[PDB]
Order: sequence, then C-alpha cells, then structure tokens
Amino acid sequence: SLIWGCELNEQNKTFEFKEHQLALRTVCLGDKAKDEFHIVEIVTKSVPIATLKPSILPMATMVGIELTPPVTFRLKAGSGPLYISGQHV
Amino acid sequence: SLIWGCELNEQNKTFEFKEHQLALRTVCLGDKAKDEFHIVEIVTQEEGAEKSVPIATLKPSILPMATMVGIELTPPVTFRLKAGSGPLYISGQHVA
Amino acid sequence: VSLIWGCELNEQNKTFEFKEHQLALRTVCLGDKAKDEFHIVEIVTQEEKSVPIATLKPSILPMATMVGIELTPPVTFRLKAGSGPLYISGQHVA
Amino acid sequence: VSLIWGCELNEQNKTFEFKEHQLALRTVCLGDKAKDEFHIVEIVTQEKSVPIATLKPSILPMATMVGIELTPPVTFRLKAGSGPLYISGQHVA
Amino acid sequence: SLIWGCELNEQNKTFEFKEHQLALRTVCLGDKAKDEFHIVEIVTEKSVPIATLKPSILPMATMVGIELTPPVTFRLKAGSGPLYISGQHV
Repeated sequence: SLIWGCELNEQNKTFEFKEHQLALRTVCLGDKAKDEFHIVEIVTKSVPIATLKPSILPMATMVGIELTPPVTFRLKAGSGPLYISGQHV
Repeated sequence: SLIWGCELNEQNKTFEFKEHQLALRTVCLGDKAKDEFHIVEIVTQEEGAEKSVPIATLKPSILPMATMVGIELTPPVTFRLKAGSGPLYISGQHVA
Repeated sequence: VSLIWGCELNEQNKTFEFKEHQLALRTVCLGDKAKDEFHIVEIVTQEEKSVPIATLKPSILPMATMVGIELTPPVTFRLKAGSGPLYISGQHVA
Repeated sequence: VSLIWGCELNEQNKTFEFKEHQLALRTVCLGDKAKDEFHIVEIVTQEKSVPIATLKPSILPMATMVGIELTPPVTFRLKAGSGPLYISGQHVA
Repeated sequence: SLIWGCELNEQNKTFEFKEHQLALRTVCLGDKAKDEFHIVEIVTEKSVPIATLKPSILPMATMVGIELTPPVTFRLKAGSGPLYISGQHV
C-alpha cells in the first residue's frame, strides 16, 4: 500500500497509471479552479466517474473503485486543477 | 472485473445491461445537461407488473453527481432516465 | 438470494411497513415534483421509537447514499416531514 | 445481535451518552425546524473532543457516517447549533 | 481502536501522525472558519490533496477506505480553518 495522487488540468488533461491495484479515494478541485463543471473519466472507451464544480460540489468521495493498471484518467471538461487521490496496492 | 459505464439522455432514456454482477460506483451529469432534476431508476418486473426503483436524483446547479455504494446487481437490469435531459452517466464494475 | 427493493413515501402514504431476511438500504432521493421543503424520513420501531435517518430538500440536497444500514423486518419507514415523493431504494436479501 | 439506535441533540440537551458492545454510526441529520446555522457534533472522551460532522439546513442538511464503530461509553456533544440534530446508528452486542 | 482527531488552521497548518494504522472518517470545518476554500492534503516529497471544503458550499466530507501507516502529515494547503479531521487509530 502506497498513497497515490495526480493532478489534471487544462494543460495536462491526461494522466496514466501504468499484481498492482489502484483504489481511488477522493476527487477534489483546487481553490483556483475555474468556477465551471469539471468532469473526470477513465479511459480504456471512456467512462465518466465524477462531475465537480467549485461553487456547487468542490469534491467527491470515491468508494469501491479498484483498478488494474494500466488506466488513464482524462479531464473531459474543466480548467482544473483537479486532484485524484488513491492507494496504490 | 471490467470497468463499465453508460449514458442516458432524452434521446436514449433507457439502457438495458444484459455468474455476472454489476457493482455501481457513480452517477454524474454531463456539463451540457439541462439545469433541471434528473432521476435515474432501475426497472425490473414485479408480480407480472412493472416495478421501477429510483436510485438517484441529480441537478447540475444543486448536486452534479452521487457515489453509489453496495449496489450489486444481477443481469439483466434496465436503467431508465425517469426525468431530465441528460446526459447522465452511470459508472460501475462488471465482474464475471 | 437478493432482490432490488424500493418504496415511495408522500403526503398521502406517509408510511411504508416492510414486512432469515435483511433489508440493506442504498439511497433516498426526492421526486422532481416534490415540494421545495425539508423532507425527513425516519425508521419506526417499538421500544414507539422513531429514528431519523435522512433530511433532504430539492434545492439543497436532493438525495443521499445510505451505507451499512441493514435491517431485520419488520421495519416501518415514516415521512416525518415533507410532501414527497421520497424514494427509498435497497436490497432485500434472504 | 443488532438494534437500530438514535439520539437527538439540541440547544437544551447538548449532550447524549452511549453507556462486548459496539455502536456503528449511520447518519447525522437536522430537523426541519433547526436554526439555519452551522451545527457541529463531536465525540467526547476522557476530556478529548473530536468533531465528526458540520451541518447547516441551507447548505448540507445531513451526512452519511461510514466505518465509524465505537465502544461504549461514548458521549456525543452538540458543539454548535440549536438543533435538533439526529444521530442514527446500529447498536450491536 | 482509539478515536483520533486533529485541527488544522492558519496558525497550525500542519499536523503529523507519528503495527499502527489510521483510518480516516470525516473532515469538517469549524463554524467560525473563513468562507473560502479549504484544502487538506497528505504529505509524504509528495503532497496528495484529499479534500476541498468551503463553509457556504460543502462544510464537511466523509472519508472512506483511507487507511494510513504512520508517520503521515496532514497539511492545510488552503483556508484559514479550523478544519477538523477525525479517524480511528488502530
């Protein structure tokens, strides 16, 4: 077990996590993130897993989401920064 | 275990997922979704009568997403967009 | 053996009595036509003891995810406040 | 041996004590007549108070507690807010 | 187990949790906290944001499945606080 995390933003919309297993914990926006909808999806086919917005819902708790690498996280919408936290087992 | 997901919207209000188990994880709205209440329900047949069970109510400006916990379903299961224009995304893990 | 379950509570039918079995709750959410006011659902048992488990409101918090709540029938769900409809979803396992 | 449990905290009754036994918390939610202000519930041990929830009628009327299992005795204190604030849980033994 | 908790604020932005495992339960703001975004991150250097709160938007958050092996430092990346973190020290 090793705490893990990544940041997605306008300039770096994608992050890839390349046995091993990643359990997600939270997704949250930076305080300087544009006040608009942010959507993070997992790409393998893309699957939206979270929709956040600073003035509406600044974060979300992920539960029971365990992924087998490799997995790519893409910022479908929003300027970010958007942080994803998890445990790399 | 295989990550799964579907989109429901005004055009396609229904998605029929057809030993297997589907564990739901999240429900979230698209950024272009109409700012109104969206309701997703699971539909099954009960006593020869249709029975739908609402599992989530979302709205862009109020609650753009929800985390589903402990919801494991045995196919076949139909997800219906009871209300809202969508798009509404449902994510889950399809384990077989 | 599991079976998806659910019920609606509203002004007209403020109560629903769910009559080895266990009911695991999953979510509580409001209908889109529900009055924009606070809705409170409570579980009622004889000890009469009622235990509030959720407070919702259309314009504030339209739904809630229930976790680790497993009940042994019989159990009654009562709409303490609000016009509804308020839906409760769960899994009835046996 | 599980038994649904619950208590109400308010301005006049800021404290409630839960006096092997285990209490698993499920939800915290405000009454519809609760003052539109921040409500904070904390667990107190001897003291040692630990805030576990911050609610407000017009902002966040309730919260789902997860994985919180307590060994009696435990005291719940309404650090702030008029209430009523309800705490639900499963008392097993 | 042993219930645990700490407060982070403008004047005490950091708290270090010095086999043992800390399971987090909730993060919530004090009623006197400045109405602005508060961000708490875990630091190991690698800092990992785990929560973004704001009094008038989202006053608290439930942490799930987050179990940590000491030592672990919690840092208030942003916000005046107070911000409370609750957990079970097993």
